[PDB]
Amino acid sequence: LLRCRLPGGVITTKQWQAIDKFAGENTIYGSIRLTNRQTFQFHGILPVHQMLHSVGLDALNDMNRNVLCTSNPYESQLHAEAYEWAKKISEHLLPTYLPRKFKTTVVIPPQNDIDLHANDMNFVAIAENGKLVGFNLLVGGGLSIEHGNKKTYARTASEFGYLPLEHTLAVAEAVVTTQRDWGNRTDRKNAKTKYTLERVGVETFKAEVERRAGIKFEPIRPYEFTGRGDRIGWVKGIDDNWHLTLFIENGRILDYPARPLKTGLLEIAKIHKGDFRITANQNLIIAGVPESEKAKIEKIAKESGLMNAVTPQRENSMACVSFPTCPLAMAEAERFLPSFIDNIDNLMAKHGVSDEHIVMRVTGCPNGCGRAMLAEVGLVGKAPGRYNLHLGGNRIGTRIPRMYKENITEPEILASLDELIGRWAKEREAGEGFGDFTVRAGIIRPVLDPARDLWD
Ligand code: SRM
Ligand code: SF4
Ligand SMILES: [K+]
Repeated sequence: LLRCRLPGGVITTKQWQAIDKFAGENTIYGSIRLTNRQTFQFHGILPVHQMLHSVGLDALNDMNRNVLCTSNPYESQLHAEAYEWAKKISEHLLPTYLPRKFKTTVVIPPQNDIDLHANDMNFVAIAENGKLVGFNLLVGGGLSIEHGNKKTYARTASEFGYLPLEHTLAVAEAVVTTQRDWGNRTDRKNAKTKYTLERVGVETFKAEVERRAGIKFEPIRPYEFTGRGDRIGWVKGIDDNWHLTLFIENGRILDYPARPLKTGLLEIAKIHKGDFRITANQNLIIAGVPESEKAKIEKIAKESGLMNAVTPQRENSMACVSFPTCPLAMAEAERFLPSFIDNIDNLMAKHGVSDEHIVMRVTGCPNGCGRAMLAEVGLVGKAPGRYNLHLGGNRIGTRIPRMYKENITEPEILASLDELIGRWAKEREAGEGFGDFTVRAGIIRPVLDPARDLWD
């Protein structure tokens, strides 16, 4: 197992060709696994660094994880700046020992594709006249929990305030350091920033941060999110540039019977003029496509089975790696999801909601890599074929879903959803998402204060 440090998910066609070669040539699985933190994973490496190094990549003692960045912003121009700043925060933070691991992101409203609430440090971009002017800082998100341990909990990030662009690295560093010092010294389950903030208090942590930075935060600047999904298909970029976002189930890239997904990608990488971007949804964007080249690029993806139509539901569903490679797995995730979404699609069609979607995620074990804890409907692995069903999150990802049922099987899970999806389909209001309806209809109480009311 090895994972590369790829800030913002941006990788070159040249780098893509090198890892494709390594994937198939020197690993047991021969696949390329796009992760939900905008990077890739090789499984079963039987040198990796010399090849990484040769193409300019490094595989991060260091508790710093991959820094994310909105991959395909509605205002296409803001990306490059947001991206330059994701790459700087990532280099500035490179080695102070952190009690636990730290996750950071650069978010471009109104897209929360990078699921900011699962992260320790979040820089939410504020722009004027197509120009970034600063960042709204959000601190304290974290999803991991322990089955039956009411002292562990998932938490959403808290707003600290606004700060001008010039004070970005000083803040990122003070946050990191106040965590480094204030993180719990005994146990590692209470180390997380979400825990420290709850122990000292958000204002207390905030002041140390201001004190350490040498600044005083400004009031939070207006921002809202409209979704967390990728823009599957083509979108107009900047100038004559076009963007093709390819859906990749579980982000597992491999050639399949009649579906040369991996070869399709190498063939695309050979002709593509710009680079690629790995999304926070385990998909891939072919960036910087001149209008002239669209026919060429699309034909290849069409050929390889990379543009195969799937329902909106499957486009908005995600699962962690889990079995067979994860030694912490309790129940399948990646290998369970396709079949499960088939079963879900059927139920959505049964209720006249086929054109709709529910943010549905499957996490293998309670560590939470599948981000089911920010899902409208989450599945939390407990045992072989057994999961805890959570409900009540929203489309944008600012609400943690309370456990609705515990230790049940797929058939039991399916029956519970058949029932409620039906309810929602006949009783929801105008454009009312699933999680919201389950909170409005009394199906489940909402988690209003994580550290205190998540658990029943
Ligand atoms: C590949 C990926 C999930 C996916 O299907 O895409 C993944 C897979 C694993 N993560 Fe993760 N996590 C991934 C995103 C996440 C996320 C979600 C996110 O960051 O967006 C979380 C949730 C937020 C959080 O951290 O609170 C997450 C929470 C964990 C943790 C629990 C962390 C904690 O604070 O307790 C562990 C276990 C640990 O570190 O003790 C874990 C451990 C693991 C391990 C390495 C298991 C291990 O330690 O042996 C997994 C290996 C499977 C394999 O063989 O490949 N992984 N992990 C992601 C790797 C991301 C990356 O590129 O760096
Ligand atoms: S959630 Fe658990 S099963 Fe899934 S990849 Fe993370 S550690 Fe493994
Ligand atoms: K995906």
